[PDB]
Amino acid sequence: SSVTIEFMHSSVEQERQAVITKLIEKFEKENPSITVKQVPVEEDAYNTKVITLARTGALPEVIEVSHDYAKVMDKEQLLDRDAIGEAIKAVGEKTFYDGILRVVRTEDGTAWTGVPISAWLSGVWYHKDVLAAAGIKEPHNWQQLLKASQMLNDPAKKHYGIALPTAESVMTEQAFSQFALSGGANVFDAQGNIQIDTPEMLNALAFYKELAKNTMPGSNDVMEIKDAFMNGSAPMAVYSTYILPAVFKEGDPANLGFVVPTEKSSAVYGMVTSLTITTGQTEEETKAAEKFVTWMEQAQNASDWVMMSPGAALPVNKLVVDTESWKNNEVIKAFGQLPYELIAQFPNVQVFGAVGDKNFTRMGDVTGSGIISSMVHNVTVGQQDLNTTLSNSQKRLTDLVSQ
Ligand SMILES: [Mg+2]
Ligand SMILES: [Mg+2]
Ligand SMILES: [Mg+2]
Repeated sequence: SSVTIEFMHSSVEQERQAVITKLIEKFEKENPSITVKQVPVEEDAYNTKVITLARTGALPEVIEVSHDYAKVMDKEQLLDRDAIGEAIKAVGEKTFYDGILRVVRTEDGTAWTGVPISAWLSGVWYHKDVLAAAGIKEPHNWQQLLKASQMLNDPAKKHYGIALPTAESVMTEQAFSQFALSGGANVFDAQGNIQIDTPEMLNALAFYKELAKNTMPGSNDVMEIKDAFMNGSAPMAVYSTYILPAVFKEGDPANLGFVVPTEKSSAVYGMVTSLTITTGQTEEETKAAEKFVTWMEQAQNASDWVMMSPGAALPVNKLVVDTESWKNNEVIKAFGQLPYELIAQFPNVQVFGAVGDKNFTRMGDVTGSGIISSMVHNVTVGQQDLNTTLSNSQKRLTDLVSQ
């Protein structure tokens, strides 16, 4: 037959639009019955475009979504869970690495919010030569990580042991999360209730405060973290995997190391990018949406999507590492075993709101308020009282979603 469907994505850069354009041409050649239209919309405009086209019923059939925004559309019942589950069933539930399907799970835990295609990770990076010269082995817990930051802290030379995020932004909530989660604390419990005033969270908030005693003074934003790790003022830094292209361009790839904040468990933060399928479409469009999403999970197709950001974007599909576009990539080859060590950390992906097989959509309102990040900002930058800040934050949190 014939049907035209739309693929909405966040690639406004002309370099990545050409990769997607080449992918659509290949898919259309192998499926002359289907036509795929590009809808490139930047990430700052993504939300306002989606809710507009949804109100008018003009939602694109396939949409690239992060796992946090996929919960927003699923909360509004804009996602076809049946078509998404059918696509994952076709690709194979075990074609994805361990720990990737769990984060994109729905609140009731019955289905998924999208078919994952990539993910970037965040953790504590370090210069191997600095730690190896000082006799500091790779930390295996909080205490060893905090000690290493204390030996490497030298405010007399404007040198700091670790670059730790402290600004009122989503990154600080991200950085604090892998310490809160490694300590066994989540914003939500198994029943979906918000509860952050707990001994496990207070312990992680106290350690983040202690680790913040070895960072740059003031409010540290994403740019200050990157510059501090790049210029040598901080041998350790909490950053996303996007530090890999920066190190490949202006640094030393063989000098980059990675440690996972560990205490009660091992916690690495990750944002999973998925190809979701929307509701309100004809049966011909839905089956064509399943076909394109499944076709995108093939070896060369998923690798072509992941390699639009070499090093930073990591393959959640197990078929990519065997593809030639990945194995001979200069950025991948430069970092040696680090991209695979990062891939091996997928089972340790822990994010706020994901409690077991359930990721609660209510975390979107928590992150959108900045309450967690402002709490860390007040405890570290403001030196405000630990317990009153935690309890007050829990009060606004309950006040937010009980209103
Ligand atoms: Mg600052
Ligand atoms: Mg390591
Ligand atoms: Mg339609």
